[PDB]
Amino acid sequence: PPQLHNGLDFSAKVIQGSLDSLPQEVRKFVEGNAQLCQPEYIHICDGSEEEYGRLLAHMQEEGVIRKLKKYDNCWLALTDPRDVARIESKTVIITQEQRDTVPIPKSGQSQLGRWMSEEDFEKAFNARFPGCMKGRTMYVIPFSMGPLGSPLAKIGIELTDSPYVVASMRIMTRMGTSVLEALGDGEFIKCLHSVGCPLPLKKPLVNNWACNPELTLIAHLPDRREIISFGSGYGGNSLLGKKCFALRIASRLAKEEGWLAEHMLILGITNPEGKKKYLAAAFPSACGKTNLAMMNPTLPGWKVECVGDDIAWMKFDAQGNLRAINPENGFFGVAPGTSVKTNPNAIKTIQKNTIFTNVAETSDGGVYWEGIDEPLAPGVTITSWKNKEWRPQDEEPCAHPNSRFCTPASQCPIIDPAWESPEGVPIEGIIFGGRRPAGVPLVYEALSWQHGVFVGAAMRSEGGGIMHDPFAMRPFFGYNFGKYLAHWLSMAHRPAAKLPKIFHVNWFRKDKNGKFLWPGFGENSRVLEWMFGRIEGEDSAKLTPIGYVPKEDALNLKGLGDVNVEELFGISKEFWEKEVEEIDKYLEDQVNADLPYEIERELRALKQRISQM
Ligand SMILES: Nc1nc2c(ncn2[C@@H]2O[C@H](COP(=O)(O)OP(=O)(O)OP(=O)(O)O)[C@@H](O)[C@H]2O)c(=O)[nH]1
Ligand SMILES: O=C(O)C(=O)CS(=O)(=O)O
Ligand SMILES: [Mn+2]
Ligand SMILES: [Mn+2]
Ligand code: NA
Repeated sequence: PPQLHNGLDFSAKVIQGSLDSLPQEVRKFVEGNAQLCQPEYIHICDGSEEEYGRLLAHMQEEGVIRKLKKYDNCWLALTDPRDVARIESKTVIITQEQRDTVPIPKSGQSQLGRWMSEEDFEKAFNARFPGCMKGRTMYVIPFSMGPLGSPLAKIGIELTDSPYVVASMRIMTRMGTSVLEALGDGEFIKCLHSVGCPLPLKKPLVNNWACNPELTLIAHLPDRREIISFGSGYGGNSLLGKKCFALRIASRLAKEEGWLAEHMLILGITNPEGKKKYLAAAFPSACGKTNLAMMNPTLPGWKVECVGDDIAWMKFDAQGNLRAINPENGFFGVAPGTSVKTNPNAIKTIQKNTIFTNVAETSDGGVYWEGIDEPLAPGVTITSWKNKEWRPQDEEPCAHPNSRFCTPASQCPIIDPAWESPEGVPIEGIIFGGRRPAGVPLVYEALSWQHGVFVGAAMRSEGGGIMHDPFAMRPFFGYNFGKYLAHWLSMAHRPAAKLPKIFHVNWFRKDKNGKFLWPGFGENSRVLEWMFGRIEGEDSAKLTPIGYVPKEDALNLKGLGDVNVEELFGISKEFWEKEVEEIDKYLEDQVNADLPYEIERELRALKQRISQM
């Protein structure tokens, strides 16, 4: 016998599946962490519908989720108000050298990542994980990021003590036995998560939502291929496939292996002639990726189909096409502001088999939030996400501003037919953008690849003041941002690369009274039409210091005669002088010695073009 007692064999505690079925290295990961965390039960997830039903029943019976009786198999979770978002301040990457993770900021305060030494992390880990799952179930989630068996896909194993995480990972990833079978004895990303509330509880449970805010820590150890997250049950902190794996770990793998992992939606757009192109777009959180990805275009004869709304993995193929896959299996979308007006296709997707977090509940068992733009019958009342009765005049919102739906992608009425194609879809344009209330026009086109990478690098967006969010990746870089820029720039030297056209948009320009100048949403189809024609080489552009913009009369504005074209499309020398001044200060402070020469040159070129105004 291979042990003197019972070794580290946790077979007696298995209530779903079999440890003997697991690949050897998967079993080692499970049993080592069972020894450390001391769960009462081990559940090896199979991904089946039967399992899912029982899981939802268990949570319902425990009071963790409530059934939304108005819809088909939809559910509501309300969280502790201390645990409502992905939390940057508690998110770290561990490497031997700090500079490999983040450039060293001249000011002593980096905006581009948060490094922790190996030594500090081991102390943090030992103060958190030993015994952390006592009295709970450790679920073993075998999951694939990307279509099962795609050459671009990567497998992880997430251990969690949260059945909410299991349910949500079933929606947001491909998970279950088929993944273990595809994995065999291959490599996998090791993902460990605990809510950090072992039984018996040391502190009061709030809203039946286990979390440990004081000890919350979301850590990434790329040199060990591990993600280790403690204390939050929410979104990007707990669903470890999404941001932690498919952006932070994957972006570093991508840099080493020649591909890209990005905070980008992917859509397919077809014109009235039946010609189709795929585009990717990087906008920061809260800047409308999900609305664009699922757009219902207002222009007649156009169609938009959704490949993904949040994450893109992209790699040049043998023919030079930049191919993109969506590594996710669902949409984890912001609920407030979602309406028939702003996202009709989301409304259709989320009425069955969807989990809602921190939205309001109507007395007939439906969902509600700010911006839903659907009146309720007189007499129908609303319970806020704080589990209190609520009325529209109340000071606070009925839904948390970061409340979410979690919905299967296959349910989207406009899901693209190649959304699971293993080879990915060929990207012909990349769009950058965010919230700029002044100075930045509706749409411009970069002059070259290098200018385009600079445009991504210089991105800024209003969220508690205008802040830099390069490539929409500020919270997500897996490694030094200067080296990420060098990696993007290097794509130009790939022989026979078919480099996408790069554009920058601004849906959010305001006039002097604070009013949006552009109606947006489905009307953004008019901007996509312009991009499409530009990729086709149409002579529809005017050169400006910032890049190309639409010629007068180039955009279809039929139906929008009240648009202030002068102000929306205006470029001010003084605004742009200040903009280059600010970008210079930011790059010098935050990137400094790690800034590639080509980014410095593009900054100088932009400065020089502005000088000629
Ligand atoms: N004015 C205007 N607002 C828009 C447009 N598109 C989206 N929005 C606003 O963008 C917000 C919704 O975007 P989110 O779903 O939070 O953004 P996201 O990029 O999907 O964010 P994550 O899922 O967190 O990555 C709401 O405030 C919308 O009103 C548009 O065309 N015009
Ligand atoms: O913050 C984002 O960009 C999100 O998509 C939500 S979360 O997955 O980070 O929670
Ligand atoms: Mn989104
Ligand atoms: Mn996102
Ligand atoms: Na709750």
